Amino acid sequence: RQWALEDFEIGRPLGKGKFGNVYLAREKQSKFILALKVLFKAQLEKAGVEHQLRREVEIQSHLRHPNILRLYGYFHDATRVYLILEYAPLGTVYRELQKLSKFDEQRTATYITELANALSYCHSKRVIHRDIKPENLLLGSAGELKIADFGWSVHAPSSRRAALCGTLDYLPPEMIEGRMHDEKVDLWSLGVLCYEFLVGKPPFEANTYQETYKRISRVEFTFPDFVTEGARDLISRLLKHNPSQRPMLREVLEHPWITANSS
Ligand SMILES: COc1cccc(-c2nc(Nc3cc(C)[nH]n3)cc3ccccc23)c1
Repeated sequence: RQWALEDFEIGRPLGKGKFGNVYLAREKQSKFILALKVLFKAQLEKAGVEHQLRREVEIQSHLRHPNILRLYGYFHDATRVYLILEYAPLGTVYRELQKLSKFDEQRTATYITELANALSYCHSKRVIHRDIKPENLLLGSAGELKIADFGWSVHAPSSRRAALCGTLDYLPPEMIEGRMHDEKVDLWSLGVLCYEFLVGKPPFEANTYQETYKRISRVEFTFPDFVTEGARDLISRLLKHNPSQRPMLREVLEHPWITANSS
């Protein structure tokens, strides 16, 4: 548990990142393929994120779950902080949803099954409010999703203003109104995601901050024609204004639309 740049061979960049890029790395000893996040100190320094990184890391360290991108560890140098991450060979769900436009019920219901497991285990570890939008989602080699919502792992560079609203569309009423909140915020995310997987855009898109504030606080959304009865049933239950009328994660996994559709 005391790593350095030299335990690792360095391959190509997997992609342009936010405070640095991700690279293919290979542990010299095991010959194990890995991803390496490069986080430049000068850029964390400015942005004002230095201690936020520190926070996220010391937490992500103690989280082991098939649907969470493992952090194996990290280390720094003169100029860079290095995150040693699991490698998810396939893209982000975001890239997939861009070629496809939308997923079918089987895939969507599987995605939701895995986020529920990752989420219930998160809640069991006292960890809540997980940023599960599609660009925070990687695909492993079996097509299985991995939540990558820390260290800017798979964040594309952005304007800082572009990042501010990174997650507005995924925020529950109790968070955009500034009231206090509990684990139930993840159940609302799940509902957004489910709607986004089926239709190709999250339910509350709008132009202005204010218009998006309105649509979220008073839960104004509609389903297109094709969204089937069971899916509307599920989404509808998850997108309830009152936090405590949202299902337990358990009843999400037992919902008959999920069981009809996953694996
Ligand atoms: C902006 O989207 C980004 C940013 C950085 C890397 C990728 C990316 N990542 C991975 N896998 C990864 C990445 C990590 C930290 N573990 N496993 C695979 C890809 C494949 C095609 C294009 C892009 C990929 C995307």
